[PDB]
Amino acid sequence: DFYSLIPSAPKGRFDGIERAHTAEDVKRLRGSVEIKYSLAEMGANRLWKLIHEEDFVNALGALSGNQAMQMVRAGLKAIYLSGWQVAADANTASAMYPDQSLYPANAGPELAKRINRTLQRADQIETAEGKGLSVDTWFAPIVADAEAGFGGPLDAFEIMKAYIEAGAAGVHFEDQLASEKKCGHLGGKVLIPTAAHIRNLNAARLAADVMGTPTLIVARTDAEAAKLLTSDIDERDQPFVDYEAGRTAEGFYQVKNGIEPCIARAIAYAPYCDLIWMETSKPDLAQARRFAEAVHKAHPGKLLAYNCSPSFNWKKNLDDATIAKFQRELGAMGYKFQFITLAGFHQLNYGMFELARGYKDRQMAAYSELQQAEFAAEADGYTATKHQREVGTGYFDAVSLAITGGQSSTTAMKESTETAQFKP
Amino acid sequence: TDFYSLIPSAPKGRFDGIERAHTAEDVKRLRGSVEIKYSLAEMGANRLWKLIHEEDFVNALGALSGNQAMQMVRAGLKAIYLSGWQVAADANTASAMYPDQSLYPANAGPELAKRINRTLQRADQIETAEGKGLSVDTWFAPIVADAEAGFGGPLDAFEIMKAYIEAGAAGVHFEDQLASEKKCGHLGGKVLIPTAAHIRNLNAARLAADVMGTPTLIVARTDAEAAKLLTSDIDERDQPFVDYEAGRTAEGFYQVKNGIEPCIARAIAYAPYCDLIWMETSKPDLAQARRFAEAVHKAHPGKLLAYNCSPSFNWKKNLDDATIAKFQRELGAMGYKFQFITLAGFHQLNYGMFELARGYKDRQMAAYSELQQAEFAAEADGYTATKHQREVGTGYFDAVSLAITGGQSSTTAMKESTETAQFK
Amino acid sequence: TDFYSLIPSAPKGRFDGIERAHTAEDVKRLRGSVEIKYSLAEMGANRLWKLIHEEDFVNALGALSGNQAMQMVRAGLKAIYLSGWQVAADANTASAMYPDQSLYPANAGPELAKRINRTLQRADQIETAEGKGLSVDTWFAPIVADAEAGFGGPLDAFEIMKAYIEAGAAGVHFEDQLASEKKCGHLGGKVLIPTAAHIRNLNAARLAADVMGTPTLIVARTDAEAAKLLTSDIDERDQPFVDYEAGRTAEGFYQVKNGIEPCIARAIAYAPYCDLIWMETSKPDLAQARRFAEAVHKAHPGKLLAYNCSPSFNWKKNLDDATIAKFQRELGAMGYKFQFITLAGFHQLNYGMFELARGYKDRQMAAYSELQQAEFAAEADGYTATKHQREVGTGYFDAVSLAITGGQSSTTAMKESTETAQFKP
Amino acid sequence: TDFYSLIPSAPKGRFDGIERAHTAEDVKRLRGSVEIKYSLAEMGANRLWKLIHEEDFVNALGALSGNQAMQMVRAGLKAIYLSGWQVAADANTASAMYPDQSLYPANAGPELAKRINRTLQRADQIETAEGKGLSVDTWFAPIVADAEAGFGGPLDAFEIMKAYIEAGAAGVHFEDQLASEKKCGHLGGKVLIPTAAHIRNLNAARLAADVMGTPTLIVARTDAEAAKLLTSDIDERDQPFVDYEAGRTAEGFYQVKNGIEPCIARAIAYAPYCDLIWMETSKPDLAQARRFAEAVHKAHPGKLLAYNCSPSFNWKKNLDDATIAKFQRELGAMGYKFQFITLAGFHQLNYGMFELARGYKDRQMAAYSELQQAEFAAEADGYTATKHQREVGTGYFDAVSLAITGGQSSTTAMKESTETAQFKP
Ligand SMILES: */C=C(/CC(=O)O)C(=O)O
Ligand SMILES: */C=C(/CC(=O)O)C(=O)O
Ligand SMILES: */C=C(/CC(=O)O)C(=O)O
Ligand SMILES: */C=C(/CC(=O)O)C(=O)O
Ligand SMILES: [Mg+2]
Ligand SMILES: [Mg+2]
Ligand SMILES: [Mg+2]
Ligand SMILES: [Mg+2]
Repeated sequence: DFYSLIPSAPKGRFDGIERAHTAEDVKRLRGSVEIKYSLAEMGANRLWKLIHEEDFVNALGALSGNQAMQMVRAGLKAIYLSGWQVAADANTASAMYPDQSLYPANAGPELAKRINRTLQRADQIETAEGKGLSVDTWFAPIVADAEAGFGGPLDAFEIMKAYIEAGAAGVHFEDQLASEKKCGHLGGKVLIPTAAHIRNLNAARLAADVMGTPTLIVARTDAEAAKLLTSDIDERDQPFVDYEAGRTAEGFYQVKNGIEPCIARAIAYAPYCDLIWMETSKPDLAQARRFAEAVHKAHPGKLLAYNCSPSFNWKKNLDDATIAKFQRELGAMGYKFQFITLAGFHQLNYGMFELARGYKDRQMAAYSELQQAEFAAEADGYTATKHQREVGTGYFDAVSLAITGGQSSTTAMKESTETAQFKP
Repeated sequence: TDFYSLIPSAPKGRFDGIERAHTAEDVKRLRGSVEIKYSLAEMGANRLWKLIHEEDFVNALGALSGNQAMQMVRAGLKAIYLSGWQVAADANTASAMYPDQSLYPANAGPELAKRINRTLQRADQIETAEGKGLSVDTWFAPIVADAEAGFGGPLDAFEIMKAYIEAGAAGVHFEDQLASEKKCGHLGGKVLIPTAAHIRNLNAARLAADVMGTPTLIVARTDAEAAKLLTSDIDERDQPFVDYEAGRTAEGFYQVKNGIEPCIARAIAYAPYCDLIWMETSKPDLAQARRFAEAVHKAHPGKLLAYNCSPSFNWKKNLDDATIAKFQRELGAMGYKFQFITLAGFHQLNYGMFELARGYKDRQMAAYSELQQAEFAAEADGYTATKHQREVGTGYFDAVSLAITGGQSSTTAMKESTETAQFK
Repeated sequence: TDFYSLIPSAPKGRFDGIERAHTAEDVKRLRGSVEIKYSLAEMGANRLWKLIHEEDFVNALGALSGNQAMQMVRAGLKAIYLSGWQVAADANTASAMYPDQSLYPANAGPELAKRINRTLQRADQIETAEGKGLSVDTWFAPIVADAEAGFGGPLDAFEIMKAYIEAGAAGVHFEDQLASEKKCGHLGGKVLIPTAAHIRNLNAARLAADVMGTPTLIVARTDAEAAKLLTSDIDERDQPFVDYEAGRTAEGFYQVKNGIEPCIARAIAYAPYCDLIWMETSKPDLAQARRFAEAVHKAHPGKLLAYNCSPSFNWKKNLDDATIAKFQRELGAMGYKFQFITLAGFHQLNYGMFELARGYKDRQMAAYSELQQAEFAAEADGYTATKHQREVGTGYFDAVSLAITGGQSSTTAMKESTETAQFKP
Repeated sequence: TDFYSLIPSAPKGRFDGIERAHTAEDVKRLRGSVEIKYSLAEMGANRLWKLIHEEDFVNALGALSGNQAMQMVRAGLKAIYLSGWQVAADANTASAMYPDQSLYPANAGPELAKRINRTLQRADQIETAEGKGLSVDTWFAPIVADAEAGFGGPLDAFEIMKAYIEAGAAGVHFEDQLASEKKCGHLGGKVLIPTAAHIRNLNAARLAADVMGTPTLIVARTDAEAAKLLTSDIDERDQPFVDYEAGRTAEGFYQVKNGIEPCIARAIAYAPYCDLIWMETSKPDLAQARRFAEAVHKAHPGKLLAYNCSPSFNWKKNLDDATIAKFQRELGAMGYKFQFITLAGFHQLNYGMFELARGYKDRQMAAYSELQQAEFAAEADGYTATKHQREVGTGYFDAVSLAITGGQSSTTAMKESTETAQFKP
């Protein structure tokens, strides 16, 4: 069966999960040798534990390894990897793009590798200091964006494998047309048929199976706002097609949007994913409850995911008490993975704009204020004021000393200004 | 033929007082047979040259991403600093976190310079397409970039200089450390190379700029204020600082008397082979900065200087508020025309995300809404990234799509976006 | 109102007969506020334009590495072909071996074009420093490169076009396949997009060249000879070929009647929006090539055409030796002015190393010495890489070192090399 | 106390005779808190360890691409060599052509090792999915890879070792040259580092493997046969070879008496800290190879040695045909159990494409059809790449598509391909 093919999968991991392929297909397609993907195994099993043990798992979108390291240091238990942020400031074309699948398909997995490598160094630093870790683990699970798979089922298969090699714990795929892909909160989205998205989800599961990892799959539907559909071939989509409207010049069908096609698609996708996610136009607890209840009528207890999107104007949509309870209330509905997709972008850009403005106005006064804020945050667990230790200078000092039997004349920390000027 | 005919964009006087070990005919022999233009490198170098002569001083912050650089320019800063320390920490081509020891691959700095220029390019495209003029003097603020110790010998310095020119950097700095033992200026264990050996690296950088045909600026850095080791006493200019009583180390290094005296001697020896001179210092000391400038200007009147306002200093520990507030202005009057906070982008990024993540853990969406409200508040001072879809170019690419389709595209993004509906 | 003023290096008449969906004011609006030069793209596009109008025909081989391209130029070929199939096989930015289905990341083709131009650049630097003139007309032979199906929609085609221009490509080809189901021209299971949709891709590529300011050539390819599937019948130009009795597939694809007739129709529709037209074919057939050329020229007299001399054909199975020998010459006379063997680099690389490895297993150094002697024997025909230290620039970087050091370096490489000692004539 | 528990896949006796500067507690302190497996590195190192103790000798060729490595394995070679010279020439992460002087970025060699393993993985997937067993003993032939002079100091050697292990290399070689003046072994101007300094690099590499938990092989290389310069005389083991009367060069280098004697002394000093020892030589000379082996074996009986069968030698100028034919066999009996032609991939690629391009210029499709017919004729000896669609995995991805769709995909590629139609047996 499939548990034999995925040895690290915990008991019950695939309860309720259907597959288009067989276990014999997996053995036929996985090659003749066992290659381990340790960070993917550990991350997927830790993510599986967390979303079932916590009241909910909340995360922020990280655009760099350092951002992810501070998220874990502050006590967050998972990391979100946003394709929007990859497009904006962290992709393999070295360009700034809007969120339209314009960057090359390897960019997401390359960012996941960067994040895991930073977490790996943070763990090496603390392990070498010999006083225990300052966190439960540095290897918080990464839930990562595979957009619409960058093409067809074989493209979804490849990006899933790439994320697994990079050490991602879960990967999400959405029912948009890859050639017209959009941020969930932009106009002009085009859906693919329900069956076509199920093929991408099955492609992602086959990839995890042939890699031997229990990687989580998140199915996302964009049907709340999308008014276009590539094809009406699937009888499940036809009730929503406005036939009197005719097709667009591109050949797209026009559909009725809203929660109703999201519920239908979510229920159809449920056997083929581990969590379900519906993009929404507004942060709306009542709408979130309606979606959860409808999904759970067909699929009791199904795990759900919710994008707490910065594309919403929060204090305009909601009062303060609702903002404060929002994630707790979603958690009780069954949204066990909640994430702020663009948080890293907004933090990075705001923080540097304000520092640069203060620097232009007051020069070193502005920077000393940041440094003093850093000092004040050390009581709350912040450590990066001592930047030489933070990036591993002490760790590599210890590597050098082990190589040289203690005798190297060129170690870094002893006579550093960090040691001299940042003493506790 | 002289060097001005080989570098067509060089302004009058660009090379006054500059000496070269090679000839103009060497440059013709070594540059290939076809003219290749490096437009951004030309523009940046000439803008940097004008700025450092006309401004009281040019101050910059170290940027670790294109978005950080974009906000620096938007806030009104006139130049961008590219720190090799930050490349090592969070932005290199080995996708690892490193201490500042030249551990990452030699292409990483130039790759980051290219990312920065690409983000600025898109920022300029967005505003140009909107048709209301630029909100900045120029988006292409000159980049002064870190080439460390050249990543080997003179040929390696030659190659990294060319790579930075291709990436569009305006100025590049090289230091007199041993590449195999390179350190951050404020770490211990630095090893100097002979004065003559660093002059070879600087000549290699100048030959690279000459054969690329660009008036790229060269900054010569000396680490002799703190370095206590030297690879070889072969150069008679270094022998007066060698502690021959101490004998050599187990690795064969000579021990040297460090401090401002060997910095002054090396700076005066380097001066004809660079455009700015930089001495790393252990403390932010205006009296020491004045003594260095006065000594250099005795031998080379009017020589432009650079100064590292390093986060490796504990600023309030060394200086009172009045001295911090006047620090850069007083340095500028001494001749320090380029001043930069090397690790500013690292500290801003890590502090900001630690504090957001900590608040998010404790209070979930209340913490994010506080950030969003701060962003809205900053718009009166020029911040724009709250509208993140515009910021990354969604409106620009909407305009591209409309030009392609003669106006008939059914799938543009901004019109029905939540940004348009919720961020007025 | 003039595009020539937006493209300073375009020669007189470059855009005769070329239509654009966008205006010159659109270009000015979308190109940013500063002029960035793309010198190798300018030089290559203009050299390619001259070549295809002055030579009887320009033939090329698919190069999968800079070294392959260098030897092509050294041997006297005037252009270089960059194959996406070979990128997928052995030279892509996912570091994987892929079949030809647009599975690799969209930057891989431009990155290979940059590698090729960098190798040619070093070859030119070596000979320029030696001071005895070049051994070729130019090292910077124009590169015609594969943008497959644009890797998505028109904006993706726009982006890969810009990337190829930055990398210094001279011409770029785009095909009317669905990128999510893209195939090699000679595989089954190809899915066409509507005629109008491919015209949008071609216009996006022209807009990219325009905003970059370069007269880069655009090649339009149709896969309609063999493709039996089509995403949508929305375009009335495609409806005459839709098999409505067969119905749609489970994916919703329309089934179409493939062959020469839809190729001719699509080619004539694409012609105002490209510089060369190319139809993939199932066999190397001179008669079919003439029929396609004649039909296109009935609508667009003198239109430049391109032809894939594909290794996916079994050549001696299809043709006798006399027809093989005259094949490219006859095509050139019909108007096929750019002809290319797509997978030549793959077959040369894999055949050559299989045979060397087999001989090495059998006979060890005897097999390698046979290669080295063959290299020596080819020097009379212009081969130089036997002296591999010179070939990769060791002498050039010696000259760099000597200019840096005033002539007095203890660590120059060539003087005491075994190359200088053992490879003298 | 024990290193075998830290390296779980290490076979019994793997570290016999091996000394370490560091302790087992150092490894535990420096390796992080989680077990990460490096499966290809384990399998390759253990297979290479087996091969060099069971074969008469293991011979290899330098591969510059995954496709080259795939054909080496298909032809029956049992290991793959990865040359930094070839990385510099045509396969590095700066996308430039370089002479062999450590000019490219330090990640380039490991990136090529990853490419090679990925191609081999696809080859194995193809044959596994076809269900008829493999056509080779294994597709995962061990890779022995070039780490040059470590790209800096001991910490740089530590990092490049880890990168090769992540990429799945089986063994890695490090040489006693100054990284800032690094040369190909057969160029002039080499500069040695002190004996103690190279031992520190070797120890850094072993610490890297220890913390990664892999039994990766380490090859120590000495360049003292031709190097006439030395950075420092601080090590008393080097002082007997320093020409003190000559003084230091202008750069501060000591001048040394080169030849076999400093190679023997350095090799004997390096032996506890590596698994194989390699001395670069100026000529392919069996007598010098025997003198070196006999002297190393007087101090370290049974020590395994490596030998570069370099294309930088003019083989027929140095040696008669009989000596060429027995060369590797004779070296094997002396203890040279890993033998490799460093630049074989460069010479095969460049010679093959020059001769193809020359014939194409002269005779167009006749030249290519000759290659294709040669390919057909090589199929009886096991060549398969004439069917290029199968070779790169098109049939494998067809099977993936059919598994995803339960047999229903309309867009599979092989059934109606020209390969199936025109390349039938
Ligand atoms: C752009 C979306 C996120 C996504 O991944 O679609 C948003 O606005 O949060
Ligand atoms: C590490 C230095 C900067 C540098 O580039 O050396 C510092 O502490 O500012
Ligand atoms: C795979 C084709 C080439 C192409 O680019 O489609 C062939 O067989 O030549
Ligand atoms: C350049 C050498 C090989 C090496 O790796 O040094 C040769 O000529 O074989
Ligand atoms: Mg996304
Ligand atoms: Mg630095
Ligand atoms: Mg192709
Ligand atoms: Mg080498």
